[PDB]
Order: sequence, then structure tokens, then C-alpha cells
Amino acid sequence: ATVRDPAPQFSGKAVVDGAIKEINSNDYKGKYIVLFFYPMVCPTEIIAFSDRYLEFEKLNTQVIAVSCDSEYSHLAWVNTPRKKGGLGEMKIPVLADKSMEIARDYGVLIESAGIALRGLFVIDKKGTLRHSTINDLPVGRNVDEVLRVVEAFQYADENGDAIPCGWT
Amino acid sequence: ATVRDPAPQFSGKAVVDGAIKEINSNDYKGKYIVLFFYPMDFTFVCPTEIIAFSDRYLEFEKLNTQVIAVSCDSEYSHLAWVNTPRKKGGLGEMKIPVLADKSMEIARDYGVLIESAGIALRGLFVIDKKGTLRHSTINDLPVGRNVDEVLRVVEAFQYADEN
Repeated sequence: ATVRDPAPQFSGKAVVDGAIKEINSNDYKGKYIVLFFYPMVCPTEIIAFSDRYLEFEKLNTQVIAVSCDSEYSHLAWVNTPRKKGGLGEMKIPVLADKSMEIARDYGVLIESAGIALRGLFVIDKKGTLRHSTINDLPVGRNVDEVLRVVEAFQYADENGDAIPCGWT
Repeated sequence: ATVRDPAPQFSGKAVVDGAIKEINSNDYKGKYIVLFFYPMDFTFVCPTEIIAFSDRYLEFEKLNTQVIAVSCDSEYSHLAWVNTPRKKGGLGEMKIPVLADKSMEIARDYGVLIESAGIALRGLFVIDKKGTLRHSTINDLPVGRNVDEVLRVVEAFQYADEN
């Protein structure tokens, strides 16, 4: 499964607004989705997205972090001050994937180490894969770049799937 | 084939320094490799992307990395492409090699071939000094790639490889 393919549907229990909720990808139809995997290291990446969450909302997109761990420990993580390495008050959902079935479905699972690569995926309003960044574990991701990709794909979908030669 | 894997071998005839030369992936060991695919046959493709990469080549060379473009056509067409002024639609002087991929075996080897459009997705791949895959950006055709981001990724990987 790769780009221009209908993106693999995902569901499960996440921590949202400090609470555990069953969420499904089909719940986010009509909005873009940035699905990104945090391999269970520095939490500042996921925290960064959480801080820029409003900018993502301007573009009608939903960021969802995904990690190879339980919803209860994810709650434990949110119920920890950032000063101790925990997540503190999160503004984007943190989805549990102890089974790692989502990581496999997205091909960022290392079927030898039992860990996920830093995968990031942009899904459009019709539920199709538009972008896939995948990094080896040591290198983090950049929010400004993700926002750039999202706004570009949006302008494309609006202006007939074609971007002017030299955009902003 | 995914990240942390020894990268798929690529070889072929490229346009290097305004001339057709045989290049191999094994030729670039000891250096990073940015392998990126520029779809020509995309009816709305813009050369400003690959031109950009051509311009920032010095910045890539400071970091001991070799950017190689790969495009869906022969070394003769790539030469013809280089030998066409930009104000006439061509590439003009390119500062990175343009590798030929008419058979799209290189595109298939990297999993970027759209086996219906006969075109490759805008795939970008960072390869380390022992030749294993460290990064892969893949975009849908309408969205181009950013040189600054690539530079960030490469130097980040280098600092990691040292520390």
C-alpha cells in the first residue's frame, strides 16, 4: 500500500481531552488527517504538533499521534507534567497501538525489532494517501514542512490538482 | 523494501557535466546520496524543483552528499533536455547527474512506479555512507519537494552517525 492509494482505515482507543475515546479514521471524513507514529527518545516532537494544533485546525486537518503502547499508559503519559518527560495537556489525540496492527498496515513496523519507524502520513478529504514521510529512528520531523505539504495539497484539490510554478 | 535496509542498487547512463557517463550506486560510497525522481510525463510538472536542487548543489557538497535525479526516459532524451534553454522549456546547465530510467526498473526497485500512468511518484531518498536507506519522502504528483528540508534531514543523519 503506497501513495495515491485509499489510505488504510484505522481505529482504536485514544486519549482525547484527557479521556479515553474510541476513534475511527471514518470519523474524520471531510477533514485532512496527519497520522504520525511516535516510536516508544524525545517527546518534544509530538508536543510540538500539539502546540501548533490551531494552525492545523485552520486548514481543517486532524493530527493524530500513534504509539506502540496502551491507552492507559498513554493516559499515564498525559497525566504527567512535561517537566518530567510526560506529555501534559495535549491538543491532538494520542492513539494506542499495542498490537502494532496499524504500524504494519502503514508499513513502518520493523518486523525484527518490534518497533515502528518515524512514519508520517497525509490523508485527504476522500481518505486517500497523499504524502508519506518515513525517517529512521534518530531523526525527528518538522511541523512547518508538514503544514507546507498540507496547504499545497489543499490548494491543488481546490485549483484542479495543479500547483503554480513556484508556490508559497 | 523499507528504511534501515541496504538501498536497491542503481546504475545506468546519466548526463553528468553536460555529457553522457555511466554511473553506479557503488561509485558513491563514502558519500551520502539523495536519490530523487522527477516525473516528466506529469502534464503539470514544474522544472523549478529540480532546477532548485541543481542550484543548491554546493550546499549538498559541503555535506559530502551526491544528489542524483532520476527521470522516466533515456540518456539521449536527458541530454536533449539539458541541451534545451530553460526559457524554451529545458533544464539548461544541471549541476547534478540525471539518470535514465526508461525501463522504470529503478523506479520499480524503489516502489515509486504508478503501474497505470507509467510515471513515478515524487520520491526522495536519503542514503548513507554504507549505502542503507535512512529516509524516504514520497509525494503525490501535484506537490513538489523542499531543498532546505532535505538539507536538514541529511545533516541530522550525519550528526547522528557521528554521535
